[PDB]
Amino acid sequence: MASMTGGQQMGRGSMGAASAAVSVGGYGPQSSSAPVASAAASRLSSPAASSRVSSAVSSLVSSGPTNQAALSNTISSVVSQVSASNPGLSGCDVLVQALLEVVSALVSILGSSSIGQINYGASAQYTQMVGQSVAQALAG
Amino acid sequence: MASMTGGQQMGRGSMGAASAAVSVGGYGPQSSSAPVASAAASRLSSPAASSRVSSAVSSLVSSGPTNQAALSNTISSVVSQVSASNPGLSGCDVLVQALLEVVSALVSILGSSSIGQINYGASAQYTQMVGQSVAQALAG
Repeated sequence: MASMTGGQQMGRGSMGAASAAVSVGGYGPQSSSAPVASAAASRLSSPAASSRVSSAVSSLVSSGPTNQAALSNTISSVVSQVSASNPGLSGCDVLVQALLEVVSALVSILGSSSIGQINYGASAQYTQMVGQSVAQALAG
Repeated sequence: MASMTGGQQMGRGSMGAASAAVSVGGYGPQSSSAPVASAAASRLSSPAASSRVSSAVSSLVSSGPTNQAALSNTISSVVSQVSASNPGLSGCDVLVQALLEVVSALVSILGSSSIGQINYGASAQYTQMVGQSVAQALAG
């Protein structure tokens, strides 16, 4: 991929373009928040997260994989319990864990489910469904 | 103090926990549990987010709705561009927007796709797929 860097002021490259290094330091330069998502993935791999993923499967499957009401139920329940395990973590960390855990549950549905014709235009509508579940769930 | 009238107990030693309290300049005034997800949903409803959702559809559909490589591509690309629009937002806000936007894309796939037999046991495996895409994508 090779990320892009600014013409001047920091943003030094890496790998190659240097036969030998004659500088001493610790942590290299940064641009995007990587370790945040990395940490979320690590605790996402925890046994607690995996169990919640399974529960997300049963909820969506029984109520309706593509139902507004069913999706709202899954987001609300998962966010609550994920907070219960992680009181030490900041409020933002709670939101991260709930959201990506919902992503994993949906992946499980796709693998078990069959893919037909993609209704590309309505993709925005389903986006509204997810945004709706967040607002209603945390609104009250 | 839930020491009594409750089978579960707490004593980790995390200086207690915050729940329903009023203070100014000390314990971080103005909490943010609900409104965090609410704000993420609001900007998720932005035209920029909807367009990215559509792009997520094409990526997963063409490469493979249930492919490890395809999922990694979607997460990496979306996270990058979502940061590009939102430089003003904190690093955590960037992660939130990318993650739930992936959730919405998956919902679009489910609505267009057909549901067969749910392989409940492998749900944990698909959870590993998502965690993997995060680690690799931001690890560089």
